[PDB]
Amino acid sequence: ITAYSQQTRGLLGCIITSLTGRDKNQVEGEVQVVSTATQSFLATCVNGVCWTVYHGAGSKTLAGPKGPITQMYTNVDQDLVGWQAPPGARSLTPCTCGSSDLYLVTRHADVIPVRRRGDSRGSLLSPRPVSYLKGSSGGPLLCPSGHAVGIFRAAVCTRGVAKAVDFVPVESMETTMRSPVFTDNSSPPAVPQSFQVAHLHAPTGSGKSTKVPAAYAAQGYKVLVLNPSVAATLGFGAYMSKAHGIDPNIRTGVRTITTGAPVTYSTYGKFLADGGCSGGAYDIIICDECHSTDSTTILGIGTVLDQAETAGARLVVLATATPPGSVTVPHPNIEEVALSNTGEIPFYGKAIPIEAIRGGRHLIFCHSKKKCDELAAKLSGLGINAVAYYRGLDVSVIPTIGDVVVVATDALMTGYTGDFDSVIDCNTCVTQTVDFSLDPTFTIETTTVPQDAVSRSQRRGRTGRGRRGIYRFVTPGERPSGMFDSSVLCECYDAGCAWYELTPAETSVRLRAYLNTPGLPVCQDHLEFWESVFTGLTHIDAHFLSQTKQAGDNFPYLVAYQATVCARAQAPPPSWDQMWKCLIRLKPTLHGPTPLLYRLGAVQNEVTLTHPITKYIMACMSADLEVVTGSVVIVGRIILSS
Amino acid sequence: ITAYSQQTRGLLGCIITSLTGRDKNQVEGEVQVVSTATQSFLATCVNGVCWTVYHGAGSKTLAGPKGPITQMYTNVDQDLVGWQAPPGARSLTPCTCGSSDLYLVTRHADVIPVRRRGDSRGSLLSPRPVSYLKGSSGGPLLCPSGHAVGIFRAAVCTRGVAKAVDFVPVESMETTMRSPVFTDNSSPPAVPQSFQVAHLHAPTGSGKSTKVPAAYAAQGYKVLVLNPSVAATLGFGAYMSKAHGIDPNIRTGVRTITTGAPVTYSTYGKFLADGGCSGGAYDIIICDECHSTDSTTILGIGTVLDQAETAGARLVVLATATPPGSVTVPHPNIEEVALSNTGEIPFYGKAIPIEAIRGGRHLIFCHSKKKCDELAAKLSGLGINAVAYYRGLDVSVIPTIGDVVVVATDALMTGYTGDFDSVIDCNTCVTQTVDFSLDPTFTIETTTVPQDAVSRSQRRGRTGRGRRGIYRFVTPGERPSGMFDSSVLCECYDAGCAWYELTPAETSVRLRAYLNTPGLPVCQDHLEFWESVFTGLTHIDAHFLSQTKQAGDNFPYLVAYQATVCARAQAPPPSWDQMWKCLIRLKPTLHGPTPLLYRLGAVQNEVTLTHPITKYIMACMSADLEVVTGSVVIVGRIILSGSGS
Ligand SMILES: Nc1cccc2cn[nH]c12
Repeated sequence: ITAYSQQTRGLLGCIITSLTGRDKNQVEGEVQVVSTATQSFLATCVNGVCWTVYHGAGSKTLAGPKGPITQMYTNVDQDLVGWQAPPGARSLTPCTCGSSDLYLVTRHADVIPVRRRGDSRGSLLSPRPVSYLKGSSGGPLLCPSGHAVGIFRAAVCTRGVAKAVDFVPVESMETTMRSPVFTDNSSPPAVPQSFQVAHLHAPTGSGKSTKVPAAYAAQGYKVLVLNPSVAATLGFGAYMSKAHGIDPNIRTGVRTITTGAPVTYSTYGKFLADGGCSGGAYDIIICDECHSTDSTTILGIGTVLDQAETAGARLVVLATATPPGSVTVPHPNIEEVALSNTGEIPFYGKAIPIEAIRGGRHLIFCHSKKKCDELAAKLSGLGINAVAYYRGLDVSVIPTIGDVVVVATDALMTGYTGDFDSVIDCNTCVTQTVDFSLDPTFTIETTTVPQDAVSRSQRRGRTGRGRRGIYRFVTPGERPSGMFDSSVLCECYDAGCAWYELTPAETSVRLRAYLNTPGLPVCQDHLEFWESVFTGLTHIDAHFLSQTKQAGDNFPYLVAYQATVCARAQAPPPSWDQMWKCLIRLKPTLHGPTPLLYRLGAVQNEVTLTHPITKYIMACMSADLEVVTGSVVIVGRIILSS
Repeated sequence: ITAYSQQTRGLLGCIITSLTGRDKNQVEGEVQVVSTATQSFLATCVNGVCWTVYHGAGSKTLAGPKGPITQMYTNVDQDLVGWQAPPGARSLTPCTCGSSDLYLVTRHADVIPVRRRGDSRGSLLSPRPVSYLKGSSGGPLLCPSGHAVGIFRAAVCTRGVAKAVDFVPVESMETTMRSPVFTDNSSPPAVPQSFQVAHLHAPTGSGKSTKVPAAYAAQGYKVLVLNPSVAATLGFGAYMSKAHGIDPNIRTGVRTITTGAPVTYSTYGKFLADGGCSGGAYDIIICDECHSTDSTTILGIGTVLDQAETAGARLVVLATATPPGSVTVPHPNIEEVALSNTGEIPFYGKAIPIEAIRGGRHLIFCHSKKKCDELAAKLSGLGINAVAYYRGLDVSVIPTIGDVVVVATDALMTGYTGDFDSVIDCNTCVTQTVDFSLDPTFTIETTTVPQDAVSRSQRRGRTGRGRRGIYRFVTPGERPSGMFDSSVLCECYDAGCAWYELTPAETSVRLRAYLNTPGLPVCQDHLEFWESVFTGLTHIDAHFLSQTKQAGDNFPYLVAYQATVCARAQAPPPSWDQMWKCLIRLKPTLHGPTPLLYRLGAVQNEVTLTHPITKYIMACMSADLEVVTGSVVIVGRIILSGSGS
């Protein structure tokens, strides 16, 4: 086997073709070079199906001869998507009597020898920089006779150097082919004789956590409904009294009510604080909004999946309206209008006409609190009754009745339950991302990114609830849904340690149950890595943890812990911004460089790497770390010949 | 002073406008958000001129109402370009009363306060990560009255955090509108009465290396001609004694001839090996190919400029056909044919048709050693006479002579002087960049990037010399000419230590003369930093140095030094790549983690950071480090407030 590449499109063609969805050029080759606006990667045809990775393609259509081809297969768990190959497209054929000598074809048309080590793994005969494999996701692993064994999806790394590859095996594709593309998940399942995890995909208004738990209780079962929102959990208790004549148990941090009833509503956080499942307590457990990828929900759901069976439950329902891989569809009640540039109010490069928001109750989503304060002011500058809401502020600042423009972050989503006449959406969110930067250890960085379909649908769903609404937007873009960053795993161990008195080992068991359960949001498996680093964080200063807990910023454990190390070396923190405010009083005694454990923000002080905890975390970085490497458009091909 | 942004084009419109060069949207506001295909940055209108940074725009045209607007001003040394603003567009105007409280407008419409600290520097009241400043190049620094003080060009960094900003002062924009828009430099300068540096920009064949120095020696001056290429240098000497009747002195490694004549032809390397200017010797030094950004040339030219006046010369001539900022333009003898996907031979995503290269003598430029060998091994399969040439092979592997298709890297253009029927250009090359990555120290990475105007020009220029030629290519366009990376500064210090017995302080004096001389290729001024690193690299093993020098690969001092530190700790090298072959002998005795000094490639072994030299280099990374932050197209704007703050 040998290979070379042929480019068939340039920038301009690729953008035009991506907008229209019409690709006229004939699909030749078996390995295609594909591209979205943000990324380029590979697609491989097998058994008449053009396959690639979910983390590159998302749920996007493939531009084709008669216009956009919508995906025939999507499996977020296998990181696999497929489109029916356009008429007259070659296919590699599956490899059955497989060799251990495989060849990986990259986007540079290189043919890299790989030695197979298991269903999904292969060692590179000669290790290479991970940068060299990027853009080759979705290309084939070939057995010696040129038949397909799988498609490449991730490199396995030691300190930035790829030594092994992870792939989606051909058999998994055949399983996905023989799976039903359409499955009915809209009705509540019947309670089985032995334990089952089941999925409920249904709009908000189906009664996922009002009607369906009502109905279960009527058949004699005890039901626990978990929700990420306090305001929503509290609110179910009133509604269920009015609407179904059940006064349920309510468990939040701010407020608990035990009536002895057969239905309990809890936060995930309060469920965690109470130590998880009581044996005997519940028959069914409904995990509502299980699309939610915040650390408390993930840890919470992970706890239910580890413990439920053994505490006597027979049914776990994983419930959401926006499951992984779902796409934003029209809402009959909601008119959608792109923002233009003619308007009095500037808003993320577009404009809001004052007429759109003068009078009425309206919600404008902003990515940051700084922008909420900004817009809430510029709107009082024009005589609108505006109010900012974000983490920290009390929800009471939002008037329950009367005109208002609420300028809010996603904190709104758990603080406040009401709806609005309209929603205006900046279409972006602030996210955290881990870089394995080895300078000295890892970095957690905050970025602004394009929203995904879950965020778009949750934001838009603040209007149109049983009455007509308007959704105005800055951009129609929408990144793939149902994935989250390894930094969310870090947060889970952080919270396990800071709040729920979980050991890292204990936290691993729960997260492992989450990862290994299909049909939930997905993430790189880095449990060992993160467990290993929290295990060495011993003897934290109780007093520092206390302040970082109460200040309520992110990574209270890792921050407090760095504080601890700095304070025991009478040394300053990475910097004097608010992150390290738990240390302001000790300032005048603190001198020299910072013994840096990791980077959670800008580091303005000089640093030393000689602290034994820094050396422990640096040793932790030698772990195997699996990293990944408008219509989708074919921009070239890789022609295959030994 | 407050600001907000307006987006006026998306991706599709932006590509269409960059190709047509026609933009009808009217130009509102003072501060435009502009884009190329690869980057995005700012551009600020002052006094009817729309200004931005050379490192962003290159010599590119701006899309305007009637079509592409050519640049009116191009000053590579100030990193400043300017297009005549369309009629009716708003401009800012200079600050009148000299405030020191400044405001930087970023591409995000943030306004950050800056304290003026010099003609072109100002410190950030709140130090910020450089990432937040990227793409704000070309933005204004405003005084409190909203008037223009300069444009932002770079951030001064300690360990990744911006603490100061560098800007092009509004004076330098007056200094620029107060001069002619066209200059000559097409003629050899007359010899002045006292020392002067002059530029000569003339086509190849002008006889810039043959005809002009003969003239100067006719007037009875001693002249030295420095060239990067040993082949070109022997070729000028051999050409002189024939078509000119002077047997010039020749100085090269392979061949040195002292005839006593008043013309001398040398490479920059032999000149450096000779200890530069031997006082009293020459009146005129011609520095040919002063566009070359190889380390030997930069160091030679720098030596000439530091030493020539004090050694009694009256004229230094900086000579090239492709000066910084120069655009490629059609050559009347050469027809340029875009390759397509149709052809028997796959070539960088495109294809070359056989008919196009079967008869005659042709040159195919490929980016690497391995692509040449593959493309030769293939072409000789199809049955053509194909030889590969690249660094480490003999110039004579080429025939003189028969039919031939030579498949070469850029090494060709120092090793070999002949030309061809057609040239096929992949239009990419290999470059080294440094990354201040703190993992633990710095990284020198090799990447394959798009060629620049100089490279296209010299590659094309191997066809159609006074006859006819065909130039075939994979891609149009160029990145800007006349800029080189900080890694090249590192190479000069390395070469100074390894080959030319220069201490780092001495190397700094030569490179400083080069940076400070205008009209030469430019680079970020990282002299103090690199000097510090090399000053700490003491007691190198002479045997390892001698092997890395002879093997001919890059950074032989940095490699030998890492090898030295490893051998002395009985530790393994970072990997067992070819780069570390001077340690192969010792492999069985070497154990444990490598004391890593810096990253020159993949590091596969475990690493320890406790070695004293590692810490010393880590400490050097606290130095102030200045980093930079189709038609150009306007894709948005930043509206500044009219009253109050
Ligand atoms: N589709 C996916 C994206 C990112 C990570 C993972 C892990 N399994 N599937 C994944």
